[PDB]
Amino acid sequence: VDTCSLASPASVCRTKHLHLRCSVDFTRRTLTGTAALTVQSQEDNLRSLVLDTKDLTIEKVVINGQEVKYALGERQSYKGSPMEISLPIALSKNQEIVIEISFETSPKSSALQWLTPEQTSGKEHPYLFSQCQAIHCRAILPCQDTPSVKLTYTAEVSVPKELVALMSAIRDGETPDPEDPSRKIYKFIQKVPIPCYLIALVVGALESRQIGPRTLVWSEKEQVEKSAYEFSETESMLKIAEDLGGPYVWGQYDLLVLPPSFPYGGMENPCLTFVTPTLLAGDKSLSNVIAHEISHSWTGNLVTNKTWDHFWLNEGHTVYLERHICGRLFGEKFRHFNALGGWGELQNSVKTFGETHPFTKLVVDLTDIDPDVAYSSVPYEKGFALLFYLEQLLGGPEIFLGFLKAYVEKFSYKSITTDDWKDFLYSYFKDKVDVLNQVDWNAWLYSPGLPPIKPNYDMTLTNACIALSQRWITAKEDDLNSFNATDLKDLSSHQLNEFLAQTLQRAPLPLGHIKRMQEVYNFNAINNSEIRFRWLRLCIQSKWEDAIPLALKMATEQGRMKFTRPLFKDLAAFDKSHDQAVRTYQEHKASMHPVTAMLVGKDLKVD
Ligand SMILES: COc1ccc(-c2nnn(CCN)n2)cc1
Ligand SMILES: [Yb+3]
Ligand SMILES: [Yb+3]
Ligand SMILES: [Zn+2]
Repeated sequence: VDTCSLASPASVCRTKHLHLRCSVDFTRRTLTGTAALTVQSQEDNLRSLVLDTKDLTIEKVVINGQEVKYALGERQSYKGSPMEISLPIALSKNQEIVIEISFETSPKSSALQWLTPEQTSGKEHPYLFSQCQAIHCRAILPCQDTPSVKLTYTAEVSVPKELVALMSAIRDGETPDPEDPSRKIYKFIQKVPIPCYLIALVVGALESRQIGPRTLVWSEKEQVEKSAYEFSETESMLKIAEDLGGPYVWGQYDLLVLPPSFPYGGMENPCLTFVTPTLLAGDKSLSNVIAHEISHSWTGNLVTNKTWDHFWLNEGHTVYLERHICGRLFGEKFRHFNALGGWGELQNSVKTFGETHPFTKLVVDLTDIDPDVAYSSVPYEKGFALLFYLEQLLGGPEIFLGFLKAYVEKFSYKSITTDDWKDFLYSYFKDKVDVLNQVDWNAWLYSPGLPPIKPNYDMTLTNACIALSQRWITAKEDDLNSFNATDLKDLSSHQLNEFLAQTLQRAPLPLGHIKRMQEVYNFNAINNSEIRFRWLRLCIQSKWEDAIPLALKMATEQGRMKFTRPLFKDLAAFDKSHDQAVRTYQEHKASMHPVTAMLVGKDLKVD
């Protein structure tokens, strides 16, 4: 049972295809059109079905060229409103029909962000982007909004002629709109069945540059050059991922670099990964996000979680594959460094929620929980830790990668649960069941807190980070003179980030220590978003008033939730900046991404 959906489940009926014909109106901030759903009955004598909707205006429902009766139920908070459709003729098992729904979105759709020209790089044209994961596809179009149903899709999108539309699909041409010469129609085809959270749309003043045989980078003109360089390793990563997961089935692998309010680091939209512009560090150091998004082309997009309670299947296996890609490119010591860093992020998430919090369980129960509120590093890192522990228990990376490839092959184009995964793990490792039976499954899968066992990690690249962090933590006023810019000479950007992560775990540090750190290391000059974020959190938690305008600027100039949420929270927790944090949120709220605005509001206790 998918407890996040109000629609008829997959056991009743299944959407096989969506044909979307829509028009984008920037003056009204609406998407208007028709969603033609090809539905297959799974039951005898089926006479009605229910779809998910959220803030949608429905004009009519057409089946067999005639209008049919439908009713929208009372709204169920974040789940939206169920839409019951009365079928004109009872359907037998396996019978298929086409249901054409004429709809319009609300300007406040939780799936969309409408940007004014002032919010874009070019300053001349507006911009629109979607973000359906987890349950926001229902805020764009009526659908069975559950990852347990997979469908193909075709779409025709009408937009003002000066703008470009892209979707999570293969581009199928453009023409002037035959109904309006001031507009263009962009066509799309997604021939591989996908869960509806993978439907995505962007409309804006977009330009492209080729960076690989199957990859274009898309962004506004101002970011194209920097993006092509930042993501130049994409093809090399795709070749490694194919070797690990089997064929890349999606055709194209394009990248879209969104405006700064994009709420996540990346979104694995098929054929067109969406990325935050905060990855544009200038040195490719944040490329693991591309490796992660590429990996989802197997773990998440091909093999999908049946319900959001099993989201760790998507994230845990993706982080596992991402870390193998980075390990192939940079070495096994680097894979262990990143894996150990991940354990640290898990420690942080567990400490933030509390060790008994239900959101720290690997398999969660999302009954009456908004998925956006439960979202965290837990499914990524606790999921990764489980797989890394199993890799060590089962004979190493080569052996465990054999399982990963077989798992992807077994469940391709399907939606599965934790029980399906565990059953297959036991089947594949039938000769190692004695070892598998030693795993504390109840603790790993269903208990809150840190996992019961911590994997073994090579420390080579981590040692220098820990040693420098410990020197600062144990330093007294008379030791401050010993620190110098030379302390960092042999540290990579990754190691500088880990040094800050280690130090931040012990924050606050004395104000004089943080002032000395700026004096000798000049961290204020670093633009790398990950390093800058950790440095500013360290400054604010250590009560440095000079950091207040820097932290407020980072929190608002970009909108990646990983950065924006903890920055606003740290600023609200610092007495000197509390009022400024609340006022800044109130002033920016109306122009923020709808999900980010909701979450920052909840974090700040501002309604
Ligand atoms: C289970 O609840 C949730 C809520 C939000 C998300 C989400 N949106 N974007 N991302 C990053 C790309 N996969 N994740 C996922 C799951
Ligand atoms: Yb074609
Ligand atoms: Yb001393
Ligand atoms: Zn992911």
